[PDB]
Amino acid sequence: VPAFLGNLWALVGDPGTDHLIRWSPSGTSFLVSDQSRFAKEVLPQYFKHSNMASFVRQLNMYGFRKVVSIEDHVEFQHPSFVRGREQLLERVRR
Amino acid sequence: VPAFLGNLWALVGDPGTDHLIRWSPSGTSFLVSDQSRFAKEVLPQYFKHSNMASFVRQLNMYGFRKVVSIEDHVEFQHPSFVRGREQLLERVRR
Amino acid sequence: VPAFLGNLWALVGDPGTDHLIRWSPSGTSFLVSDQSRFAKEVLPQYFKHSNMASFVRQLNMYGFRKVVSIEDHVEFQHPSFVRGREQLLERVRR
Amino acid sequence: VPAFLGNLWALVGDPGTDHLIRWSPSGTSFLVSDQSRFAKEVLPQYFKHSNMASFVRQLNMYGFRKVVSIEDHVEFQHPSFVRGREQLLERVRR
Ligand code: NA
Ligand code: NA
Ligand code: NA
Ligand code: NA
Ligand code: NA
Ligand code: NA
Ligand code: NA
Ligand code: NA
Repeated sequence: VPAFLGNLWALVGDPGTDHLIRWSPSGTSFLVSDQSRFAKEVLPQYFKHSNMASFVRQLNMYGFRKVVSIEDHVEFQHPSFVRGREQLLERVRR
Repeated sequence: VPAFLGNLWALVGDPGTDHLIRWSPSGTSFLVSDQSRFAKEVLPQYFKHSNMASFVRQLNMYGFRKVVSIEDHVEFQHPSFVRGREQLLERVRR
Repeated sequence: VPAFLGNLWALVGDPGTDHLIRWSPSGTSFLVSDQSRFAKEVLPQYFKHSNMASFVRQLNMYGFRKVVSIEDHVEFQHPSFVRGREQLLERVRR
Repeated sequence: VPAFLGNLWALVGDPGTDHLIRWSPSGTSFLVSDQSRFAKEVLPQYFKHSNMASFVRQLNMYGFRKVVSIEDHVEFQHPSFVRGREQLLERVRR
């Protein structure tokens, strides 16, 4: 598992960051609920920058997508990034 | 499980429809690979009409979302609609 | 996926065999609820023998285990044989 | 979620206890790798007693089963106790 993904897995699932980034209820996507606080408070700790565009570009490079309504709270999804599915994470690729 | 969801589960999971509507590799979302052909050919088999707008409105009413690139086919997701998670399907609500 | 496992996956999940072999409610194990009928009616169709000991030996060769009470209905489990987890099935090995 | 199950979920999932109690690779069962040391060392941390018999009786009362070879460590399973399946845990009942 690439370091970025291992750090992302830990970060999403950590209860100490859930006020800003957390799994969805079923774990098949994850939410960043306050992008500005996330980029200033959380991204420094785990990725040593504060640039939300940069983090998003790295998600894009691993194939993550965005979840939006059919008709701030941003929601990301990757088919192989699912809470608890540790072995499935090995299928995320650049 | 409301009949809409049971029908949708069967439609998505049916190998015979996978050329037009299928689970994602991990089963946490589903893909419609061509909306016009899907509505004409496969929608009636399971839903007995051919109106894509009606179908998508129902998805919206059950809380489905779309999955789009971070930056014709469509991908839909619901936290409680996951391949194999039959009991979880009981949590999808209007 | 080895043919035996592909056939086993299809067999367990098939609604037309659920009266004799079926997934548990959450799909993390599966049950054979009438071993004699299963071996006489189901195993011929899918594995061209009627020998429950043989089928069990093949499960044992792929690392399947039995689920029993802490203190007929036989229940089998393999960590990588889970309803809906199609990609995980690729990790079952002899 | 009853306190027993919340404590068990935390105990199993804690990396700091994985040398004695851990999820299986796929998370559909959990393993206790040495019962005597587990009861003396790690059980009190999460349950505040050191009585393996009491703990196993509680597992039985919540419907947990053992996973054994088809033919000292122990492996326990419950259809509704699955790594990452937080909502499913609400289905475990006394
Ligand atoms: Na978190
Ligand atoms: Na999981
Ligand atoms: Na299909
Ligand atoms: Na599943
Ligand atoms: Na079946
Ligand atoms: Na699944
Ligand atoms: Na642990
Ligand atoms: Na999960």
